Amino acid sequence: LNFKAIEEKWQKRWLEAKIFEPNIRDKPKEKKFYITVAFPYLSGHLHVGHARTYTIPDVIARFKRMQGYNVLFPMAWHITGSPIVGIAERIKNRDPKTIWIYRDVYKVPEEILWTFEDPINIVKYFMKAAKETFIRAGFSVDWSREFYTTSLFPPFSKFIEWQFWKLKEKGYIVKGAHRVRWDPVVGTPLGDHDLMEGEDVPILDYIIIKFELRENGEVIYLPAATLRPETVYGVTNMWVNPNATYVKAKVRRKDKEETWIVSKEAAYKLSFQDREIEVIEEFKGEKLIGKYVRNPVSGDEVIILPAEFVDPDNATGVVMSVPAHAPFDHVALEDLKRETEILEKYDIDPRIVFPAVEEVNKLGIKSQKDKEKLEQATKTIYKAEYHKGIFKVPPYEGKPVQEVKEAIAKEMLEKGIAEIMYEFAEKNVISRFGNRAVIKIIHDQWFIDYGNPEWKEKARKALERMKILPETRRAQFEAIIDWLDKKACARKIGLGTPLPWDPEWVIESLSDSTIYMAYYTISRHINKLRQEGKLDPEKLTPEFFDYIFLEEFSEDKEKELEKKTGIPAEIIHEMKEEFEYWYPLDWRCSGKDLIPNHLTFFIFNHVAIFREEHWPKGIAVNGFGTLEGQKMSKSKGNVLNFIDAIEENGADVVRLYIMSLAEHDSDFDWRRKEVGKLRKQIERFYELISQFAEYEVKGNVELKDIDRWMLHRLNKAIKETTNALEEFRTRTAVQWAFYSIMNDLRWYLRRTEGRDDEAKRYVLRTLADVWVRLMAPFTPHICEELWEKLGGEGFVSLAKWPEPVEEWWNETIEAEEEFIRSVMEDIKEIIEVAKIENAKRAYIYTAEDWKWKVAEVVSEKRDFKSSMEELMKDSEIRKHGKEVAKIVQKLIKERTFDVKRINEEKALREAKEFMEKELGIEIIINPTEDKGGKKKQAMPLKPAIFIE
RNA sequence: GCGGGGGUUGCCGAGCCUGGUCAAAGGCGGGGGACUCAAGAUCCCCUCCCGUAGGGGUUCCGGGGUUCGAAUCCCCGCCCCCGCACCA
Repeated sequence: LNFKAIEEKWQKRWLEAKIFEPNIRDKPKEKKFYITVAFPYLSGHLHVGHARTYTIPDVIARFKRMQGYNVLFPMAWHITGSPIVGIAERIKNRDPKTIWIYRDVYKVPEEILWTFEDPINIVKYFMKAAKETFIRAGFSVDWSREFYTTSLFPPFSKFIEWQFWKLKEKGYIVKGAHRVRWDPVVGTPLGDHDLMEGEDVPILDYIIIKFELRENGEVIYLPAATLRPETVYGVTNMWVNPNATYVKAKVRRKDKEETWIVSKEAAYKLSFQDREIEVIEEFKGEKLIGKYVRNPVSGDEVIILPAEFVDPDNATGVVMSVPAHAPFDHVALEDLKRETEILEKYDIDPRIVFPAVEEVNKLGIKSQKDKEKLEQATKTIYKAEYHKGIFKVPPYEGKPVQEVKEAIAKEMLEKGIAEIMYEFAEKNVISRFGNRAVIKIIHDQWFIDYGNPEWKEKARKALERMKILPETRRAQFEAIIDWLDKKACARKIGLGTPLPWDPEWVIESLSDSTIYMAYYTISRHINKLRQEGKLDPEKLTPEFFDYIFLEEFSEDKEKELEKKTGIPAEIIHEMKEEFEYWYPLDWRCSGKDLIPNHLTFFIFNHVAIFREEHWPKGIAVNGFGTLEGQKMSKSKGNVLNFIDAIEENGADVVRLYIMSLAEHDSDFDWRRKEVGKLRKQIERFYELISQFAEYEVKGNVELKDIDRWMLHRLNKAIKETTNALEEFRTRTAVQWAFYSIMNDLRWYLRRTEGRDDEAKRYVLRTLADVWVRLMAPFTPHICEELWEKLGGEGFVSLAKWPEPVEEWWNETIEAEEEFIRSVMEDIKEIIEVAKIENAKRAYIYTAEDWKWKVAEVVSEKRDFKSSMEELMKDSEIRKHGKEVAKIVQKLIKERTFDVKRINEEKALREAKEFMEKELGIEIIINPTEDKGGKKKQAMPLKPAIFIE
C-alpha cells in the first residue's frame, strides 16, 4: 500500500547495475532494438500528457528487452529555441502572469524563481527536474548517452553543423523572401505567440495590379489590390475613397524604381514590405477622382470613380472595379447624390464567367445603398463560379476559374504588371508590447527546401519502406510529404546552433532536431572523452563525422583522423562500430501533433544523409491527454505534473494507469476516481502475488480441470498480451496482462473456494510467476520486488518474457466452463421468472444420435435438406425422424463449434457442488425418471432443465 | 480554401480492417443485495422494449447499393474534430 520506499530502492539498483546501458557485443545485430522518442523542451515540468509519450517507448523497451533483444533507449534534452529566453525577460520585468505560472503551476521555490532572468538557469532547473522525474518514473533509459542541445554542448553542435553543411552539398538550403507577423516597435518577429490579441488572422495575398495614370509629364501607377486576378479582363472603372487620404511617392526595390499613388497607411505597410518608400505628396482623396487610368493587362482605359466602401487600411486603398461579378461593384455605382461631373450611367458592362451579368444576387436580397451586410453575399458568388466556372473572355477560354486566377496573376507578376501586397483579413492583430502588428519581408531568411521534388520522392520512397502506428496514419504522412514547401531553418533570437556560414543566423529547434537519433549512437564515447579534456571540440569536423556514418571502414581513415582530432584510433573504430550496430532506428515515438512536421522532417533529413540502408524503419505516435474532461492549459492552471503526480499515486500505479486508458493516436482523460480505484486494484494484485509467493514450489501434481482452465486463460492472456505489445497497443495489453488475468483468477478462486491442495497451489504459484513477468513493463518496481518475493532470479527487468506454453491450452475445457456457467444462468432465469423456493430442479444433457450427431452434420451442409438427406440415411438416427426438426431450429442459428463431449461430466465434475452451493438448490444431472418432459426434450449446449 | 479522421446504446468509449458467434468488450452514472446502530470499502446481480419456465421484438446518423445475412462492405446527403509553416 505504499511502494515509495521500494520505487527508489530499485531505481538505484537498476542504475548502479548499469543494467539499462546496453553493450553491443552482448548480442548479434538482428537482436538489437534501438528505439527513441522526442527529447522534451526543458521549459517547465512535463505533465501527465507528456507522461504517456514516454512510458510507451519504455514499456516497449522493457518488453522487448525481456523478449531477448539487445535494446538501446536513451534520452537527452532539447533547448535550442526562444520561449525560455523570452520567459527570462518576462520574470525579470517581474511579470504577474508568467511568475504565477512558475510560482503556483510549475511550483518553484519563491527564491529560485527570481534567478530566472538568466535563461541558462531555466534550462538548468528544469533539465534537472526532468532527468529526475524520468528516473523517478523508472525508465529503461541508457543515461550513458546523454546531452543537451545548442552551442552549449560543443560536440553536438559540431554534429549539427556537419549536418547542415551536408545539407548544401545537395542544395536543400536556399534563401528567399518570407512574410511573417511582426511588431513595428523597433523591430521583432511575432511567432504567432507575442500577439496580445487575435493571432488567428490569416495572411492574405491581395495582389496589386499597377494601373497606369500617364497624365501630365509622364507615368505613375495606381496599384489596386484584388484577390481575384481574373477580374482584370472585366475592369469597368476604378475606385478610391474621397474621405480617406492617399499619397504619391517613389518605391524602390532591388534596383527598379517606380512612383506610386496609394493609401498613406498603405505606404506604411509597404515600407516594411521590402521596398524603400520615400514620400513626395499627400492627397485629399477625391483628387484622384476624375483622372483616368489604363487597364495594364488589356489595352482599354477607365475612369477613377469615388467610393465609400473602399477600406484604406486594407491593402493599397485603390480597388479595381469589375461589377460584372464582385457584388460590391454597384454600391457607389448606384449614383443619386450630388458630386460634380456627370454622364456615364450608360457605360457598357462586360463580364467574365447562376445567370450572366450578375446582379440577381445583389438585389436578389434586400440591399439598398451601402451596407456591410453584404460583406458575405459578396463572397458567396466567389465560390459558386469557382469550382463550377467555365471561362469566357476575349482571351483564352474553356478552363476553370481556379486556372485564370493562376494564369493571370502568374503572368502579371511575371511581366511586372502586378505585385503582391501582404495584408491581414482583419485589423485585430496587436503585438506583445502594445503596438499594432504589420508584416515584413525577409530577404536573407535561410530555408530548407522540403520542396525539391527529387528529395520529396526520396522521402516518400522511404516512408513506404517504414512502418506506421497506427497504420491509419500512413495517409496523413504521405499527404504531408506532398503539401510541404521550404521551411525557414533559422531565426535571430534564442539559443541554438549558429549557421556555420552566417553566424548572424541561429538554427531553430524543429530544424536541428531531426537526425540527433544518431548522435546518441556515439553520445557515450564523447561524454567519455569530453569527461576529461581529452576532446578538442574543433577536431570534430565534417570530414570527421563522415567517416563514422558513411565512409566504409578503412583502417587508415582512423589513423588519419587520430592525429587530426587527437583521439585514439581504436576509440573511433568503436564509435562507428556503435552507430553501424544501433542504426537503423527500429522505432521513433512521438505525439501525433508532430506528424505535420518534425516526424516528417525526420524522414527527409534522413534520406538526405544516411546510406538508405540506414533509413528509419518505423514510426509510432500517440494521443494527447486531458484532466477531468477540461484540457490542460498552462494558463488556466489545471495541469497535473508528471512528477507532481508520481508522488501522490506512485510510479507503477501512474505508469500503468496511463497505458490502461488508450492506444495509438487516441487521447485519454485523466480522472482522479479512475486512478484511485486502479490503485486499490494494484494493491490487491500486489498482496495476492505476495501470498501465492509463500506456496512451496513443489511441482509434479494432479490438477483437476478447473485448474487446467485458470492455466488456459493464463496462456491466453500470455499470447494476446505479447501481441498488443508487439504493436504498441497498450490499452489492449493492459486489458489482457492485467484486468483479464485478474478477473479470470478471481473466478478460479471463487470456483475452488474452500479448497487448497498441492495442485491449487501449483496453479496459483506458477500463475504468480507469469503474471509478474507480464506486468513487468507497466509496473517495473513492485515487480522487481515481487519477483524477489517469489523464488526470483536476476532482475525482473532482464527476465525472459513469458510466451504460451506447450499446449496447457484447452479450448475444450474453456468451452465446458462457460457451458456450466450458462446452465447456471438459465436455471437462475427460469426461477427469476416464476417459482419461489423449492429445494431442487432436475435437468438432463444430450447424446450423439438422438441429437448432437445431427448438429455436427447440419454444420456441414448449412442448408436445409442435403443434411436431412445425409441423415435419414442412418439408423438409430432416422429412428426419431419426425423429431429431427432439430435440424430446422439448429439451422436458423448458424453452424456449430467443437464437441464438449465429456460435457455432462463437467456439469458433474467439480461443478455439481459448486453449482448447488451458488444456486442454493439441489442439482440432479442425467436422471432416469422423466420430469416435466425432461428426457431428451433438450438441445446441445442448451440442456433441458425442470425446476421442482 | 488544401488537406487528415470520423459519426455506436443514458454518457464516456470498444468493435468496424479479417461481414454473420453483437443487444453489442470496458468504464462511469443509476438500482437491488451480502449488509446487519452507523459513515466508507470489497464482492455479487440488474440497467434498449416486452415476458406467469430458460423466450420474443427493435436497435449502431438519414436513404439507397451489394449480400442468405451489415453497426460491420460501396455510393449520395447532412453533421462533427484537426493541423497550414518557422511556432515547440
